[PDB]
Amino acid sequence: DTQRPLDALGKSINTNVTVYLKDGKLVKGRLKAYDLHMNVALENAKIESDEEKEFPMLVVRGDNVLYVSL
Amino acid sequence: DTQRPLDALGKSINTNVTVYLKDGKLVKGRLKAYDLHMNVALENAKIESDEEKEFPMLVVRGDNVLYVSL
Amino acid sequence: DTQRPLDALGKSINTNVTVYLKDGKLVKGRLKAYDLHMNVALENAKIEEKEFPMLVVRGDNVLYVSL
Amino acid sequence: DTQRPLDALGKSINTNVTVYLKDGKLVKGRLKAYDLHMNVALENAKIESDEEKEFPMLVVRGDNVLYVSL
Amino acid sequence: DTQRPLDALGKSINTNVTVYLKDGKLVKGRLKAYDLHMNVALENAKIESDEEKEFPMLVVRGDNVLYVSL
Amino acid sequence: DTQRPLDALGKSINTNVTVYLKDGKLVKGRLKAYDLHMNVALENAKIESDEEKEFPMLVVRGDNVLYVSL
Amino acid sequence: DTQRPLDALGKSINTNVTVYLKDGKLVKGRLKAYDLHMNVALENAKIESDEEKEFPMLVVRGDNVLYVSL
Ligand SMILES: [Ca+2]
Ligand SMILES: [Ca+2]
Ligand SMILES: [Ca+2]
Ligand SMILES: [Ca+2]
Ligand SMILES: [Ca+2]
Repeated sequence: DTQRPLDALGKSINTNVTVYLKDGKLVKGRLKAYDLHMNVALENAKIESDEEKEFPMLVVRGDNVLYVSL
Repeated sequence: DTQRPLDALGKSINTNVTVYLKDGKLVKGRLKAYDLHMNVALENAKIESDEEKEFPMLVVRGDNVLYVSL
Repeated sequence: DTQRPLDALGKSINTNVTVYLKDGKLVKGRLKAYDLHMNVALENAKIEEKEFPMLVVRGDNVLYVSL
Repeated sequence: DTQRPLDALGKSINTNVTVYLKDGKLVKGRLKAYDLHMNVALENAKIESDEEKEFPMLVVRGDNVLYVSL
Repeated sequence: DTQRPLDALGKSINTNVTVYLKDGKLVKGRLKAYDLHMNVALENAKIESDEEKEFPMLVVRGDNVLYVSL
Repeated sequence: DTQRPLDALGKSINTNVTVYLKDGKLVKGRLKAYDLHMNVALENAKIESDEEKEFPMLVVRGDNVLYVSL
Repeated sequence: DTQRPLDALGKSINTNVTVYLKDGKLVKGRLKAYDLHMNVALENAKIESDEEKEFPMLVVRGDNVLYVSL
């Protein structure tokens, strides 16, 4: 709907999304949940730098978000 | 309406807009949705300085927005 | 009314105003609309050419508005 | 009343005040209106960045305010 | 009451307090009023490092406050 | 539930979590409580900037939170 | 209660706590009051940086708080 841009997050549940953060971080992961604050829960998340690190479950606070690429 | 500046986003649904962000980024895309926080959903979005990177769907958190060119 | 400072924008609708932003930008343009957040819609706007038919400015960026 | 600090602005309506801003600016002008966000309307406003432009009418966003000298 | 920290401000009404600001300023003055945002009204306010800068009445926006010394 | 990202915190009650803060700090501890602001009470908590002290109870203010690793 | 993290502050009333602020300050004193914004009233407070200044009663604005150590 033209007035609910966060509904696009719902269409991406159980896919990999890229959450860009204000501080320049890129957080990629499997979107498990999101709310109207754009808080999100990401499964098996990875931070673009530094790499190698692995996050079974990551809850990202919405206010840190720049944009989400679905 | 002189009291509803965001109604101008409603008249630009499915057009190309440029969202200027507080950090200097320019995001161009087709406006699919917006809410009263100025969250916007941009289809086939593009950010300058990174040309050939393209985002099929970018959900932009309103609090990062400087202004929106319609 | 001494308690409605934003009514000054209502009296400036369809006139040229200058929006000063927190970053030092001066956005000039014709005021079409505003809200209690101080979001504004500016018609035929400039940032001192590069011109914008319609620019919707988010209120939390505003320093002050010259009417 | 001791629970209403912004009533001091009410006692200074139509007098000259100095609005100190977070960024170090000082704005002087005659106080025509204020609200509970500390938004203020200033007539014949001068900013000490230049002492020759008298803005007929300046509306200052309250969240930029450090303090107001009455 | 142990759930109303700002009631301590109430016990300092019409006495001298020091308001520490986020940016490192100290503002001293006689507390006339305060609200739940920690906006405060100060009579005969002085800033510590500007000895001669005197203010008959200063209204301080509370979101600049670090803490208040009573 | 796909609309309740913070329920992942409720499942992590009485387990060890890592709270990443906006300033780069990492706070690690046993999660006893959280709220919809992402305030969290952490028992026997450790700062990686000091991984020797074991604070009996740390209440972290959620507005500082970048993401929590669960 | 697992959804009331600030209740831990209520358990610490009239004991000595240490409030960590975002600017790196540590404020120690006896907790007399708190509220849901994490404003706190600290009696006979001390700041680690300047351990010679007494603060008989300090009201600290919650938005400056990093975490409280109980
Ligand atoms: Ca267009
Ligand atoms: Ca808004
Ligand atoms: Ca306020
Ligand atoms: Ca405002
Ligand atoms: Ca203690």
